[PDB]
Amino acid sequence: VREFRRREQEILDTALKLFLEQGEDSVTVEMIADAVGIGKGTIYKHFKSKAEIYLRLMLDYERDLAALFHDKEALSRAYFEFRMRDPQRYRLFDRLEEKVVKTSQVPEMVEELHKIRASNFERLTQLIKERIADGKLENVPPYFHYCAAWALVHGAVALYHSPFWREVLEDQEGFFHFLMDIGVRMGNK
Amino acid sequence: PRKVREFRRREQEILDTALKLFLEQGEDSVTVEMIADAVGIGKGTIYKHFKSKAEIYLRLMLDYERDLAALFHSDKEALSRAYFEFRMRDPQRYRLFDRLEEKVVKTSQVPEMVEELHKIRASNFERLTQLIKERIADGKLENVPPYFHYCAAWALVHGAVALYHSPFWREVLEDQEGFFHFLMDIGVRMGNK
Repeated sequence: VREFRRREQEILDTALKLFLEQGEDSVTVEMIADAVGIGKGTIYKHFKSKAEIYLRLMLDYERDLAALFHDKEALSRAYFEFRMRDPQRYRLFDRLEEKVVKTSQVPEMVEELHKIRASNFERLTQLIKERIADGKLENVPPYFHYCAAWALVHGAVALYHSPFWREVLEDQEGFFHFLMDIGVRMGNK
Repeated sequence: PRKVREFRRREQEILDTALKLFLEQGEDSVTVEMIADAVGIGKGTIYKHFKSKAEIYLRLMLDYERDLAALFHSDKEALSRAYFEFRMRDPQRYRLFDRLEEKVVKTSQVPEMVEELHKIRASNFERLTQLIKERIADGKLENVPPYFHYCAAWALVHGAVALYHSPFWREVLEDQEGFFHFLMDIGVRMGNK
């Protein structure tokens, strides 16, 4: 069971690494096995298909997001750090929405992904409502704040893919904490 | 002089009509012939203004860069508010200009206008960063590298445009003028000391 659980996480970790390096469409299950160091059938014990790996990566991501919500200012900062690190993975998951999530592939896992996304959406909304009630955020509809947070994250991901970022902007790590601070502070009363 | 006034007024009608057809049907579907027929003019006439669609594309982008330049030639807090209003007005044109960057700017089409475009963009970059530096010096913005504020402003605009295009988000936000102003506030206030 140790063998199973430890190897499984290594599958997922290698699979994501290959996806971001080479494009998810070019990466087969064959290739993930070679990189981990196991054979083909050893993988099928874990994931019946690459779509199962796709959904498991997204499911694990939503569960890490859920575990964040279990002080509110520190929480809001951690939420922006979580969303904004690994921009390449974020962009991979958006492609997966059209390619796998909006299809009949692995329906059991897709059903489970919708459910935890809806509960995570309600968790963020509840944080917003609490920070309005504390006087931290401006008293506007909570979806003003939710959409503003979606926009900052989405624009930040595009920024990290932009030729200006790659080549002109120097202190990228200092910038990162600057943008997280911006997220915590936007909409402040 | 009347002849110059009328030739220009027609030129603007062609550009206003072209942009409207681009945003309505997708820019690849729209031909110079469709633009000329919509304005009510012939083939040869529209050729007097633009030899090709790609010239219209680049003119639309140049005119946007010239609008941005005029904005900086106007207090700085009001200016920062006007900058974000200018950038977040017409989200559909922003997304068109993003497709045009790959389709016409980063190619060998209309090389004289593209060269022009990069020079005015360089000037607009300097003008925006100058505004940031003056707001830092006036104690409005945190004293961090000016390119931090520039990139934050780039991210907010880009995501706000994406917001307006996602089908999930148009329904969650019923109040579109109210939200836009909340977003305006956010832009002016972000990076504040």
